[PDB]
Amino acid sequence: LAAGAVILRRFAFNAAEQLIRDINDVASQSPFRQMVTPGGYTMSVAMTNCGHLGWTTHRQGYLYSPIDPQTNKPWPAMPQSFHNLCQRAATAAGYPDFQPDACLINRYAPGAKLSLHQDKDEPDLRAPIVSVSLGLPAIFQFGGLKRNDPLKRLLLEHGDVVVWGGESRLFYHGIQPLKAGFHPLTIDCRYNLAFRQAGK
Ligand SMILES: O=C(O)CCC(=O)C(=O)O
Ligand SMILES: [Co+2]
Repeated sequence: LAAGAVILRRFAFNAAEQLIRDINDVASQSPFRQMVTPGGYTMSVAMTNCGHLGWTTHRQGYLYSPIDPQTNKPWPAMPQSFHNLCQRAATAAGYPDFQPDACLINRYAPGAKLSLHQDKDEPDLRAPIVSVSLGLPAIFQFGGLKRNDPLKRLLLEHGDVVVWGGESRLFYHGIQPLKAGFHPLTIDCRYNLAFRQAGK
């Protein structure tokens, strides 16, 4: 895909049913919620987290916290299925030592989008992003280090895993408004699992 980045198409297909069961379990403790940006806007993507650290919005900016600010309880632990799939994908992608401490779970309803951004809240740039697609298909934009650097547009379908790191660790990326559709395992949405090393 780029220097240090790869798409492992359908890599998570066999694991997907189990991953979705575990999403449901995570969400039972820390429900999906549409977070409000530091600038005051409700995101169209609904999110939750598992693992030690959860990505959250705050008045002062984006940040990681071990506490879910909605439930005021810790985030649920990382499911075994998540851990195992992430490790295998990272290894296949050339990042054998990846040990995530954070998984952001994104839910896209039809029309939901995540505009171009960098994943720039993690101090240790040696660790890649491992990004798992489940359910409805989406167009993923993958750019460069500047907002106006040319974008690649890639369809991501159920089971696809994108990994970026090294040279491409800070590349701009996003998801275009989700097209309407049906998927037998997620019904009416796309999920994304975004694994990160957010701490030291
Ligand atoms: O849904 C995706 O594939 C991308 C999500 C994303 O970029 C993020 O969680 O920062
Ligand atoms: Co991102």
